[PDB]
Parts: sequence; structure tokens; C-alpha cells
Amino acid sequence: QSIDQLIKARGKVYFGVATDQNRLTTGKNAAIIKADFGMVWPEESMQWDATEPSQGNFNFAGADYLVNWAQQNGKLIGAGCLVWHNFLPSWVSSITDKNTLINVMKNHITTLMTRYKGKIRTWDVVGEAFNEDGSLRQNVFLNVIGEDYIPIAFQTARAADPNAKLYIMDYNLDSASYPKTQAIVNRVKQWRAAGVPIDGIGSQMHLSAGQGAGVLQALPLLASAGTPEVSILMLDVAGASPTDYVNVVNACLNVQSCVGITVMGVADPDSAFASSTPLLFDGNFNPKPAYNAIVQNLQ
Repeated sequence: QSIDQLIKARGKVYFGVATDQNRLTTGKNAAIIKADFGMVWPEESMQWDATEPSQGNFNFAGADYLVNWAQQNGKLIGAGCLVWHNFLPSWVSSITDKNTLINVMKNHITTLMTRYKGKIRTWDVVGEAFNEDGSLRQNVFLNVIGEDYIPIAFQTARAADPNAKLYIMDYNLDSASYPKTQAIVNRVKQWRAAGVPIDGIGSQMHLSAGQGAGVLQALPLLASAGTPEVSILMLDVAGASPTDYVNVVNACLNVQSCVGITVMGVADPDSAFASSTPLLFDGNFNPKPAYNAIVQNLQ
């Protein structure tokens, strides 16, 4: 039973999964993604250090492979992250001149999005921009450009591909009482009021056991920012309890603007957190109790 087909039947857009050429060419990953998922999300091949390892010298081979595989198999594509502090080459973080960095950032955004224009459903434009107390995270963009780097990034992305949905994303947005959750809602409200084209908030749900229950209140709070969409991505759950996974799915179903869920890989041994067995398929590529519980809940 395909959880993507079942979640579409309930009115959502997709159940997706993070992957890349390394996974699609080994084991049973390709067969499972074909059968059970409706959207793919490159784990590393679209990040800055992979795509622009030297300034103006782009490398698209891995990203091209993923996009072509998705189109051939009828899958939606989400891609990112265009601007964040992870996967960032030193040549970028060493820039100290504001105009130089604005132009570098705009060029990185425009080049990636133009190459795949019309083919990408969702771009993660800005990621992990907030500290745990709700202040903005001090990365090179904030240090050199200032808080305007976020509006500039989204305005540039919107001009490059008006078809794509443009997201901001962060982690630890899983509790409605946590300062970070309330801060991103307030800031996104203000940005949208100023005309900034933020289409979505993506919640990076790398969850500890038992945190699914709190998502039932956190996700509606994120939806109150008034973006056209919200999504769940990078989802995994330590221990992979059915209770946590079903709670996360029910939160999605309860929030009308939540378009879908993307899990953080297929099989446990390929997770960065493999020792906590946090995914929906085990090391033999067999569906786990959590997978069957999602199927049963959606039916």
C-alpha cells in the first residue's frame, strides 16, 4: 500500500522522501520510492558546496540525475537549500563586502532556479535562520548583509521561477510554547505584509521520541502565519514509534494549508541517526510497524 496514494486520496499533495543518486542506484530504494512516495527531495546534490564549489563554476551532475529520474517516474521535486549556513563553501563565508555578497547570493539563487525552471514544485530558499530564543542566527549573510538578506533572497527567487513555491524552513518548531516557534510566525507575518514572497514554512521534524503529540498544537500555530502552505520535511523519529508517526500524520490532516510530508530517507541503516532506527523501513528494506500504522490511519 502506497502512503502517497492514500494521502492524496485524503486531499493532500504528497508523501515524499529525501534521496540522491547514491541511494537511487543501490539496494531497493528506487523500487520503494517508485511504489510508495510521490515527491523526491535531494539530500545533498542541490546544496551550495555541491553546486558551486568555486564561485561561478557550477556542478549540476548529481542534481540533473535526480531531476531526470523524478520526471521519468512522475514524481514531484522539492529542492534546496539555496541560502543557509550548512554546506557552505569557505569562499562564501569569507566574503566581507555587502555588495559582493548580495551579488554572489543572487547569482547562486538565480542560476540554480533558472536551470530547473518549471520543473521544481518547492524550493527551500532560506533555512535555519533563527536561534533557539527567536533572534536571527548570526551567519555570514546576517553578519555582512543584515536582516535584509531574507527578503532579498525570496524576491530574487520569485523573479527566477514564478511557478515554484518558495519556503523558509527551520527545526525545533515542534512545540507551540517554544520561543523559536512563535518568533518565526511573527517574522513571517511581517515579511508577507511587506510583500515578501514567502509561500511556505517548512518544519524540519527531526524528532525525539514522544514529540509527535506536541506537533498537533505546533503545526496549527505555524499555519497562523498565513503563508499559502506549510509542510513537514526531514521527518524522522527516534525509535520510530507508531504513536509519534500517526500523530504527525494527523497534525498534517488537521491543518488545511499543510500540503504534505517528506521523510528523511527510506531505510534505517542509511539514516545519519541509524542507531536510533528512526525511519519507516528497516535494514532489510521491509516496512516497519509505523509504516503500516500510517497506511491504516489514512484508510
